[PDB]
Amino acid sequence: KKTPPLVFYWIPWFGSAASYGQQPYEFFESCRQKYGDVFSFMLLGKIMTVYLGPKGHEFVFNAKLSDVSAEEAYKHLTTPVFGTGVIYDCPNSRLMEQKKFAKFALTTDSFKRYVPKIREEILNYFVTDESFKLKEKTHGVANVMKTQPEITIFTASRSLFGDEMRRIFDRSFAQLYSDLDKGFTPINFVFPNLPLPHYWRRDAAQKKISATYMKEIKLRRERGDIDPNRDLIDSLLIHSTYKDGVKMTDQEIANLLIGILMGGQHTSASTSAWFLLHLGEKPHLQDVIYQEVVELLKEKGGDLNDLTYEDLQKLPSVNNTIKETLRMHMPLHSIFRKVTNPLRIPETNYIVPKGHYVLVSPGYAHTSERYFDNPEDFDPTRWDTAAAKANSVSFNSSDEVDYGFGKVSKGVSSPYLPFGGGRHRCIGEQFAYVQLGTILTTFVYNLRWTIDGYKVPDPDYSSMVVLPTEPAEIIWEKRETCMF
Ligand code: HEM
Ligand SMILES: O[C@@](Cn1cnnn1)(c1ccc(F)cc1F)C(F)(F)c1ccc(-c2ccc(OCC(F)(F)F)cc2)cn1
Repeated sequence: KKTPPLVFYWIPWFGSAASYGQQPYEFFESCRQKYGDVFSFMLLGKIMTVYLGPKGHEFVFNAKLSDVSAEEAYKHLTTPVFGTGVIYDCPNSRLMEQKKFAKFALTTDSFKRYVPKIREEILNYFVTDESFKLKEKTHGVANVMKTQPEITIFTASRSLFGDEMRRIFDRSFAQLYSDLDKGFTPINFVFPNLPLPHYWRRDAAQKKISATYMKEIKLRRERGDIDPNRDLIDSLLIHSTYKDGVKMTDQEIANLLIGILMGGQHTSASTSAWFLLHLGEKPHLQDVIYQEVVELLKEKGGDLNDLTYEDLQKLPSVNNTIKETLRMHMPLHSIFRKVTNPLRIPETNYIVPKGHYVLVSPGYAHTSERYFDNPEDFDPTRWDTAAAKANSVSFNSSDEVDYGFGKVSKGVSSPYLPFGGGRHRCIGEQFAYVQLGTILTTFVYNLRWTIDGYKVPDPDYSSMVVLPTEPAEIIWEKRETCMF
């Protein structure tokens, strides 16, 4: 009957890019107050159709394969970074199965092993990195936009790839990852390939790192066994065959490893950076966690080195802090699909034309007064309440569906959806919690920190993930239990 209201703009190309780009949530809210929950806005020559709130979550996440395409929207963002033939550079059925393959490395039995490895890496960083140097220093300053991206790549690599990779992680591979990371930008939506050096370094890093992985894949296939059913490389060695019998090439497997690492490390880097800062602003929250962790280990007759995956299950303060950080700082502010066939928006007369892009934003709801009281207050204790819990469950469907990587909720109508929903749902949620939880406990047990200001930095929405604005540091002291 009707196409959704288009948000007025003056600049013929730019559209609403400036405002949407600077502050996505504010922009959405201004648009909502004028037009309602469903509106369109022009962006770099593309028409973005937004559906705010839980009903929007349903509309986009649970949209039919035949109606919208995620790979149409993401191809240019990721393919040049990860490599060809995986993730968005393949049909959806291939993606579904790749997710299934990777999930075999993301189970409890693996996690139980990952935890000490992830802690060890953190501890090594504490001793060797100039931010900490805990054997020499007693006070210090940590730029969390340096420490967290680095710790996250060390812990994730050690965990998912194993010790060998950790072993070869010298400064040469450091440059590559930096060269590749620098190529992982929203600029790829607009400029995926250019002949200025930055791209050259990126393409070259992709080839080099994937080759490295390929070598390790082949080497392990032949001889390797550090320990049983350890990791992601083990998993893909075994689980590399599609349902039609087609098998991933070792180059494709390598490329999938890059995707998984890059996504996981980024989302985790930002999340840990954010909860270090927010905890700095509110140091008493640190002491709560500390108290909980220390009592727990006292029960146990142990020290931090005794802290297990199972222990992480007994620490609600840790897991509430991560929830709250993902509420206030979802790493993805926007999630796109391309409209491939005219969508009718149920409970309306609107029709979304083919060629539009549909945009869903759980972050909006996360940070909206409509769903969360005092949304801009960082309070992990809200997750012990009914209201918050109610915001985490989907009213309409408690039934579950399997898209090919295991059963997920059919219902996505929850205001709080940090890990998305439906077909393209995250598979890294539990791993993220294991990694972030270990990071958080290892920090809190050894250190206490504050921030210089009275406020956490403003978020930067121009990055691949929502990162803290550039000056972002914590000032740390040692806790009586500091291991060094
Ligand atoms: C705080 C941590 C993380 C957050 C907040 C997060 C968030 C998300 C979100 C919102 C999506 C849905 C994207 C969409 O619909 O377009 C997603 C998908 C995904 N995430 Fe994550 N993620 C996190 C960590 C990880 C980790 C650690 C891994 C890997 C181990 C991972 C791998 C994936 C994969 C494979 C997808 C699926 C993409 C698709 O099917 O199209 N994520 N993640
Ligand atoms: O969804 C990602 C990120 N992710 C999710 N979980 N972990 N990582 C992703 C998915 C699967 C992967 F294997 C690797 C990935 F990194 C992704 F595909 F790249 C992804 C897609 C979209 C976005 C994104 C979406 C919207 C953005 O807005 C910036 C703009 F407004 F355009 F300026 C900026 C970034 C970021 N990463």
